Amino acid sequence: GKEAVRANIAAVKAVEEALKSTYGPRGMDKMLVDSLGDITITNDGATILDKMDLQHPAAKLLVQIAKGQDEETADGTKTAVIFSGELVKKAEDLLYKDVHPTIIISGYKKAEEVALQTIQELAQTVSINDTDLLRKIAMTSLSSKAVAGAREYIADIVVKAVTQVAELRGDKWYVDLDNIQIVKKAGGSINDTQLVYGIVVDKEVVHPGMPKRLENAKIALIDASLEVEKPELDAEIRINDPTQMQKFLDEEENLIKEKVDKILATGANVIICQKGIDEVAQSYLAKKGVLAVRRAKKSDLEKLARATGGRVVSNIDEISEQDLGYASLIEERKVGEDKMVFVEGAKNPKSISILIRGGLERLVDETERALRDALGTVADVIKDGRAIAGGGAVEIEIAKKLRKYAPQVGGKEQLAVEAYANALESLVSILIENAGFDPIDLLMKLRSTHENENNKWYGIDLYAGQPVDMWQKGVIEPALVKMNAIKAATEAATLVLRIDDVVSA
Amino acid sequence: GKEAVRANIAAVKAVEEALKSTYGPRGMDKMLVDSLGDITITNDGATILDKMDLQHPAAKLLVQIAKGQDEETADGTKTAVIFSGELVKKAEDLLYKDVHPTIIISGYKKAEEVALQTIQELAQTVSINDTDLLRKIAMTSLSSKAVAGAREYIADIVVKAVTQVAELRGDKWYVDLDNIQIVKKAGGSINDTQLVYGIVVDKEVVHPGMPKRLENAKIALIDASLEVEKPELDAEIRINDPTQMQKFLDEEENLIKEKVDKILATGANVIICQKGIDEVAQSYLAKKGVLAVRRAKKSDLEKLARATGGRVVSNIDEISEQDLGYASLIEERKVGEDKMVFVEGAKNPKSISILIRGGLERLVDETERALRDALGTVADVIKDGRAIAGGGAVEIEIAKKLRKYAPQVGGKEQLAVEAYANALESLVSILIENAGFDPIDLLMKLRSTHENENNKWYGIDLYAGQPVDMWQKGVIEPALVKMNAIKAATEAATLVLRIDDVVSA
Ligand SMILES: Nc1ncnc2c1ncn2[C@@H]1O[C@H](COP(=O)(O)OP(=O)(O)O)[C@@H](O)[C@H]1O
Ligand SMILES: Nc1ncnc2c1ncn2[C@@H]1O[C@H](COP(=O)(O)OP(=O)(O)O)[C@@H](O)[C@H]1O
Repeated sequence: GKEAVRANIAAVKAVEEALKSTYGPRGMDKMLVDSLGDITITNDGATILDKMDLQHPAAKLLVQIAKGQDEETADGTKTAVIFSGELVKKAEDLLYKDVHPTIIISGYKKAEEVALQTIQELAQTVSINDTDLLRKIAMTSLSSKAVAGAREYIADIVVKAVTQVAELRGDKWYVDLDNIQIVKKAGGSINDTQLVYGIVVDKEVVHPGMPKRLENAKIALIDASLEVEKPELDAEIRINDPTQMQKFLDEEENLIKEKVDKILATGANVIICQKGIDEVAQSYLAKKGVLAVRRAKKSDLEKLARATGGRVVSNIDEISEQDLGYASLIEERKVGEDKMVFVEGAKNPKSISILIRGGLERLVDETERALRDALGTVADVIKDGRAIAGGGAVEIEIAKKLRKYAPQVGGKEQLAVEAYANALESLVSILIENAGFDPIDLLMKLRSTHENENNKWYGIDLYAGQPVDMWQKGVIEPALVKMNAIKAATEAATLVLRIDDVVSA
Repeated sequence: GKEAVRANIAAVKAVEEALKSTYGPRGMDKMLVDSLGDITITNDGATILDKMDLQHPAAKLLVQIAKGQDEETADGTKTAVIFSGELVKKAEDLLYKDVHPTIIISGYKKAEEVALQTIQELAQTVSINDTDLLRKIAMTSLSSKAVAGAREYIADIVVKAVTQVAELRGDKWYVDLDNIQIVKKAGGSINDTQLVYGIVVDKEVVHPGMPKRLENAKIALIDASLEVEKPELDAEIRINDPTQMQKFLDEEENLIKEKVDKILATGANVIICQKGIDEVAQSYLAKKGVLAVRRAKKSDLEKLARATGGRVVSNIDEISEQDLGYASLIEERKVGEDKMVFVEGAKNPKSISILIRGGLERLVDETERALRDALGTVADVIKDGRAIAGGGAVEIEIAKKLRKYAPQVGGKEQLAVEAYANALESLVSILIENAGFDPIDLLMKLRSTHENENNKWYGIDLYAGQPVDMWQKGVIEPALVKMNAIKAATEAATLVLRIDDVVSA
């Protein structure tokens, strides 16, 4: 009964109160200071919840549904939760009127149904051919984050980056984000960032006496120990004369050269690994004319593996005339400050990376967040093929269309549905609020400007304060992201109500 | 006297107050947070009592009778207890009137008798031939749990799954649930779950160089250590020259190959065990063309043992030309995300398994609960052969029929019986309550609609709020489950009253 159910609700409303002021494209920012001392300020939902530990079960339950939503991009999780808590709020008012929660559930379900198809039988068909459209959908996502200086630059990139990896595995597209690497290093402004048509390794070469530019390379992904073997563990021993010394360090030096020749046995122009490479073994590779790289996060070896059609050598005594990937040109431009290795024109085409350079140690970090989400979302538009105008446009519609529905739904459930609708408009008010305008004023002024059947795409320009056509202003979103959000929010919302009591161990 | 007897009752009523709000098919849900931090919300009685530690003796005594009821399925234990506590409540009112508890006992006994046969001489004869009926009885059980999306899918499965294992050992059916394995792994929705006509092992093959598909296999259930023998415990020793090394690791490697050949001595296409298999022994089995699996819960070896007509090899030096089971086709489809081994078309027909895939790490878990109970109950319908319409239909009947009985029973005992009846209707009110309708209103409106001798199967549709024919709406239950419940509840109920005082050590 009311006992605990109030608590869960409480907790949920609580989570809402944590993002509410950051919703919308011109929302606020929350600050986060690591215990280490480092500060990071943002308005990315995932981060605001990952870095913010909540304890109450209901809450972990809400976020579990929100973050681990139904798809790629992190977008809409912020909606999923806000809208989620709003249903809870507006549902609370129903319990006050004494309507069994089981009813508010059915009410919401039926409302969800309609609310949902109302997006389908309204969404517009977007095809990856139309490149001038995604140019917008991209900004409609990244323009939302801190970094809003010359976004067209980043926006444009994001579009090319995805269309590059896309495929048509049986008239059914499949964009695998893993085919894109993202590396970042301080320096200049964000305009100094660019996309490379191949993998990019952030780690300077091992020795200066090595080829800093190979034509038609044959990469050798060697993952294993490549340094003189400490021989102390194997043996503890004494020594007399210098005659013994020589033959000791000589063959021991020849032991590493063995692994090296056994690898060059495939004849590779370049060889990179993820462990410490001996300094004596460098002079050897240097004299051989090989290009080698020290420790390097396995995280990129893989992305570089299937990007150059090679294998990540497990055991050196097993290397094959094929485990080595091919390329076209390797380089090491000292871009920014440090020097990085490039592997442009790989064997595998659909495989590129992006290089972020925000400038400051932290500004760069959040550019990566925005970019991650930006890419994800764009890929989702393609994987599906439906896209609607964002701006609260779909909210008010889902509302109105819902109000005309309620009347017939039934006795009490009606109230549930009428509610589901009101809670939903609350969504757009919050959006207005953060814009700095009277939420009620514009909401009424907008839901009014939706009488004209030819305004479906009308929303509220958060800079001029007035209803305008969102679509014809470059503001679109994956009709699926803001759709799964609704399924999500309602899932959570009705789930909290389904709960009668909590007993833990 | 009143002294302690109040306490026990108190405790019992207490247990009722813990499930009451979860009774019925549209009941509430209770939340459970493990001390580890993980949360599980449910309305399955067993779980609500297992995960909820009660201390008072009476309570452990009630649940002992309830859980360890009289049969398979966990269903009705929730009834057994609620109804149990209701008799206690309504019996308490009798003590208030000063009627020795010994009398309330006899009262209840005699009422139980009648209440019981009233189900027999009223139940309808169901035969396993009628497959279109169990299609319902299954839903009448699983539709009750959280997972209510496309249940017809699961419901249908459950029916085929049992009829598959059923037997007629001397015109007396015997369904052994153990002949059905249940494996679960996240991924997609629940619609992505299916039943396999043979055992299914959740564990990827041991080596990539092995046959991932054998025609007509001869399984070898080898339960024992299959890895190079650590020789340190056996011996501690020194070493000089490399001549000694070779003959050491060589024969030691040949030691494991021995066990392998001694097993292949039966000539098996596949061999799986429940321990760690050496990596060198893999290269051997790989070169031999055998399909082997690493550690695997003994829990499935057995289900796979008598499912393929083989023995679980205790000692490798004892394997026989028969201890190995036969099959038809083994496979390893990467269904979902990970890869699992299948053993379809085994030697033994009546032996299948079910694969659950709810999607989320927890959603999948409760689908297994619902499914377990769902299977159990269906099997019980067959083992017996009698089934009645659920929906409170039988309650009100057992009531009415009971009221006409009371008058003749006797002086005081009458009140006991009239009570036994009232307490029983309370059962259906609780059911109504959770539906969101006035318990009294409908109960009277329903027990009224039972004047018409042709409505016996009439109950209250918990979605429209009105008496309708439950039977003709696909709502049936094992006339035995809701029968043993009554025996159970009354057992417990009268047992608490039989107690005069508790003295512990
Ligand atoms: N340019 C824009 N003009 C008006 N509304 C916008 C614009 N961009 C996004 N929105 C609205 O903001 C809503 C929420 O997005 P946002 O606040 O960025 O975080 P999230 O996508 O995680 O909810 C979406 O409903 C959306 O249509
Ligand atoms: N579809 C239905 N319509 C009406 N009553 C139902 C339906 N399904 C089950 N019931 C009633 O619910 C009662 C209790 O079942 P339930 O609440 O699921 O848990 P348990 O079986 O453990 O008591 C049974 O008496 C039963 O007939």
